[PDB]
Amino acid sequence: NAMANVKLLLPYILKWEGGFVHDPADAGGATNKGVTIATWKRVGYDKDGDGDIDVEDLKLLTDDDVLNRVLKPFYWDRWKADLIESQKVANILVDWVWGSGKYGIVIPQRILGVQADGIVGNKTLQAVNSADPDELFESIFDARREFLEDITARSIKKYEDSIGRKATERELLRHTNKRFLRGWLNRLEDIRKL
Repeated sequence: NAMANVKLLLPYILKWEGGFVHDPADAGGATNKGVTIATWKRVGYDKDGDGDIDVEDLKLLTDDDVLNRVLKPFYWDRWKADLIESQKVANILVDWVWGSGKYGIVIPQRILGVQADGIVGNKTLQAVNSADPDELFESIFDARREFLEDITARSIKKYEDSIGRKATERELLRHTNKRFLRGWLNRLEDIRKL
């Protein structure tokens, strides 16, 4: 009867939004900044029903403030993830909403065969927990790959339609979601490893 725990998702969110790593204490404990794949409200995000939580820069808050004031109330609890019994299922659903907003509810609702109304009610939660956790995680993972590829293909199409010709690779990396796709997919793959 173990429930998913938001605390286990937090390090993953912080890792990729911040790009920080810390030296251990006896080396001086320096915070070092490197590869960053920040997705908060950035990945084809639909803000409808998100509560309008914003901060100037997540990197300037404590871990506890990110957890208690942003991630748990507005994202984790939006999936009622305290009632999701599979940690990995909760992780991948909540992270989808973190990056993409309402899409991270409505697409899973379609996968689950429940009304895709963007509200996680009892029927949606029942469907999540009734599913085999491994099967459901993989189906969500398939759909998240599909989503990232789809918003990238559409971004490329919009741009090429606008310029009236095929874009160069340089143009696509400057002007479209192709810029972000590698990082988005790599960050997604990393969620399997929690």
